[PDB]
Amino acid sequence: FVPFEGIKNDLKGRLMCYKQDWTGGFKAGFRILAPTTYIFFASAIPVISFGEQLERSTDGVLTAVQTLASTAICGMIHSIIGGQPLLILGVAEPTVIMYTFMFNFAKARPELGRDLFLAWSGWVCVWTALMLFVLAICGACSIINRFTRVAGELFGLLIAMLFMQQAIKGLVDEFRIPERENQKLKEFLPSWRFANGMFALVLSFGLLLTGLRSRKARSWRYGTGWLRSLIADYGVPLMVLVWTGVSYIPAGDVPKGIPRRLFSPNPWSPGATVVKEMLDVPIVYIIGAFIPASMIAVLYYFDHSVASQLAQQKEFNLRKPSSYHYDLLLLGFLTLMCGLLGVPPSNGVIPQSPMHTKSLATLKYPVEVKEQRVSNLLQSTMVGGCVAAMPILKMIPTSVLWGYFAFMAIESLPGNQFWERILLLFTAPSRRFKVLEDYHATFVETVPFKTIAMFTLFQTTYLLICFGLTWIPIAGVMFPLMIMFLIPVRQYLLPRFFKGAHLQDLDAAEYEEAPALPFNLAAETEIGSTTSYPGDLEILDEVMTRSRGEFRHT
Amino acid sequence: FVPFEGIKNDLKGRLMCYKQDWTGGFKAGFRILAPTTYIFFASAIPVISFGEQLERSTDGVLTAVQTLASTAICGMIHSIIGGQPLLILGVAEPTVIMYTFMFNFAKARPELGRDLFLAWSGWVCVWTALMLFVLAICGACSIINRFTRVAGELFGLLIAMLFMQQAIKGLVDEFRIPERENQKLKEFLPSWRFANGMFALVLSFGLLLTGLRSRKARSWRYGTGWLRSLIADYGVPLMVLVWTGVSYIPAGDVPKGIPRRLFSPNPWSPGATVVKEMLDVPIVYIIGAFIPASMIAVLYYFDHSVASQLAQQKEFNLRKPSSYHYDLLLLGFLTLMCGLLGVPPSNGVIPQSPMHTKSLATLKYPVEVKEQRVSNLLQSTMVGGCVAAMPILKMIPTSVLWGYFAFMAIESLPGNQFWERILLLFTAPSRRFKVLEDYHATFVETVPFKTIAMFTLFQTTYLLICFGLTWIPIAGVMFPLMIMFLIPVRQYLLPRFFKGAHLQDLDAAEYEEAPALPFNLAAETEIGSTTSYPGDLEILDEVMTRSRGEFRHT
Repeated sequence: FVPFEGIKNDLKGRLMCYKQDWTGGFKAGFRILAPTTYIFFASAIPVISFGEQLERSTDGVLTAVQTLASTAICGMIHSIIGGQPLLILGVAEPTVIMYTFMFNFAKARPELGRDLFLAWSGWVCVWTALMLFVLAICGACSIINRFTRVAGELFGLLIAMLFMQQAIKGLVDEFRIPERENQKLKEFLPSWRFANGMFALVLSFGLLLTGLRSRKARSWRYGTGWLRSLIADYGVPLMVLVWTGVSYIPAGDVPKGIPRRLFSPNPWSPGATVVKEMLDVPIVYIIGAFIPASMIAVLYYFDHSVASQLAQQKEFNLRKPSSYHYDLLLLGFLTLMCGLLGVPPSNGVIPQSPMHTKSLATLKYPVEVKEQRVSNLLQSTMVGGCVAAMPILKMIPTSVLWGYFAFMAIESLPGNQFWERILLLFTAPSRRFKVLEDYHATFVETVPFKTIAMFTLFQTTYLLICFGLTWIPIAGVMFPLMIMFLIPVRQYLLPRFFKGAHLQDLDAAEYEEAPALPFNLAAETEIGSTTSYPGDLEILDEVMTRSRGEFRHT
Repeated sequence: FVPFEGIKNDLKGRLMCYKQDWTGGFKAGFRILAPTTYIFFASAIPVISFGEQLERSTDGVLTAVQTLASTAICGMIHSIIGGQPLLILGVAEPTVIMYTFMFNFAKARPELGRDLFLAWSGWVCVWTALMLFVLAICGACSIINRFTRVAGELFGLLIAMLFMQQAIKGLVDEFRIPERENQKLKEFLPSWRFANGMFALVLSFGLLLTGLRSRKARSWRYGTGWLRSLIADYGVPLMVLVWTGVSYIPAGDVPKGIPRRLFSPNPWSPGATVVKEMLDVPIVYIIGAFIPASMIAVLYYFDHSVASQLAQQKEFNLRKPSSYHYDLLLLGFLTLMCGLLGVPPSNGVIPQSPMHTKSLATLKYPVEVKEQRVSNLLQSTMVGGCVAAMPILKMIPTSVLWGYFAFMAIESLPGNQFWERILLLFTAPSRRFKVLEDYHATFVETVPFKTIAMFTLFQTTYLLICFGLTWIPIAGVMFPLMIMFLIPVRQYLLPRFFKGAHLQDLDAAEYEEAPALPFNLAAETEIGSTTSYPGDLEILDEVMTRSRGEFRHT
């Protein structure tokens, strides 16, 4: 923990491969565009959704323009002078939540008001930048190995709950009159409002289901290989386009605002730095900005490091070193810059960074990764240029973005062991052999069910407490502290209540999986020892055709 | 083919087990109610849907009241005096189509008009009854073994296409003003009409998807066994109830007719036999009724026999004889009675009869079937009593019935080999090993792909020709002739173009299935000999988690 040692080591390591980082990207030629486009589409749409969320939550002060600008600028700067170019930067949901809390606080205090919200946010960002500078200089990133699975999975599930909550919020509001819209317009009559709500439901559910189906296109037996890969890679943008086109079908027989589209304004229109107002903020609020700044700093310290770790998995066989400390220092600088510019800060995002690394990976028949700084720069520049295309983006209905919120919420589940343990907890005792009949985690076999249930119950109680805390108007800005507390809890308290190898299996740094077992071997296990024989109708369901009731002979 | 021999033999066989048929049903006690309720729900809902279809297609002359009455009366009479009580009778889609054609013909001729449509239908039914009497007496049912798989599967797919067409028709019409409704009502304004259409889409798709998911409840690892069985058995009615309740949520904030509900009237209201009008029909049209009567007779001769055969599969180990000839004679009598009463005739339906037989089956650990006349009588009586509950049924939105049409259309596919062969035809050559990786038909392995493709192409051309014929205003009443022609075609022409065992495998009276093969054994086959290796992204998709991009270790 010697000051500046980590930064110096990271700079020394990354300075011997800079020219190579650029030349290798240039040597790839036009073939570097496919990963670039894939990651650009993976990054832009969630940023636009977060921008719309902020527009609804900040009374129009912050919109998709600011989120896109922050993402683009931070990504380009990180690509040019950052340590780990594989890391993808963008505006994340926790930042949106914290800024919503800050806006709610500012609006209720006349001394600040809506006019000084951005200035107070800039002071908050200054404090956060100082905190990140201190953390990077003191080598606090040397203990990221303690960011274990429990905290990461709990945070992921919490963000999934927030995503689904926002989706429900938006769909409900689609049935209502917007707060800052002319109430006398024809589109806001009860009949047209009801029609807009139902159309929003249709579009959102179509987007969600079609994207979920498209995610597994490469396993299909239909079409060409290139078409299957294209669908599996770009189903989200493709489905967004398809459902926008669907939304435009009745355009001629309905008012202008049916269905509702993005509220974010076009910056090109004449109607449309905050350091000048930062001076007008009272000193008391400048000092008090330390409070949310610490929470934002904790959030960034966790998320940046976790995303970089995931992007730098040993299975990728990366030949270049890591830059955790210098990356955190640069994140502090970027947060300061974004706070001064009046845009929300950006940080490492998941699963965008590992997806980028995967897109840059090939198998030599054994993983080889094309690591360079060109793809990140190009995708950030495209995200920035999307601002110039705001008129085109404004054609997207908001219901599609709410459906995308639900899509991310559901897509956070698959690889999450906490979710799987919850499902096992709510699984019937007599049907756990079904769990053993497919791919399953190793702790299912190597740990008793009672210990798993107890661990899952503790984790679920913690998660629900944090989610409820998020609902408190002011104290809800403190949930990063609860997330951080899981480190010392796991390190000290859990070993008292849990026996070693059990914690190691339930809190393993590696995702361990086991193959499906035969029915005979699934009953000798303790967990599957209570198997129950199938009923007559259950048996007949499988041996008879549903179309005509024909007996199947095998 | 000696006249009356089949009828006498069937009566002799069924007269030695009549008292037993009744006593065994009584001895079952209250445990006979579960199959009765299951089959009653399987029968009533499609009948109501067909009634609504007729109401829209017959300008309100025929409704769900008539269909329910016909189903109930025919079922009770068949149960009491029929030969095979396992056979379930009801109004089917082909009858609806033929009656729609007849109504369209009658409306355009002033000599008949809408006032004599039911009388002309009664004369048609008289002709059909005479035709069925002749067929039963001449022993035409002795050649039902020639009703091979090709014709049955083609007919099933044709009915599925008609179901989906009706579903699309109803959903489109939900956006429009009904022909016979007051156009000045508030619910028929463009805004409320658009809202009704979107609400209909939501309800229909929800019903369809939820029912499809519920059909496989018994394989779940959640809930109790009884709850899983209840869902798997009654998902359709349960989902209908759930989505009706959903439809009633905004009742207080929308006009009366939002969403639209069943148009069929309540017979209890004061506003509400046709032999008197049968005399007023011109002799020329009485003679000309012979034309549609022959087609209806062909349809019934096919469907009754096929349904009875499916309900009397040898795997059920039924200990009582068959009554094909007497059943056809009784069907003729029932058709005459229904024509006189002014209701559409009922006939054997699929898969209701095999589902009933399955519901009456238990395994003795080996199938034993409780064959009796009580379940059919009770379910028919309940279908009849549903008429008295018309006010309750009128609460069902029509969008739910259109969704049910789509549900039946999709549920006709699973066990259909013609559909599977179509899918294989449109399958990519390099991805047939995927077909071989799961349960598959035996002809996939035992027949070359070229022969399968040629057979499927011929069958598809025939099916499309019949479907297009259904669209011709008058000549479309002739599609049963095309269905019948498949018997001599299969018997004489196909052997010229196909080599024996190939036809036997592709047109087998038994549903032969083969288990999944290992990848190594899936490539040595001719069909799977063009396997292509997976790509890098395809490989990485399976070994990396979607939530966080974590490498899976197995």
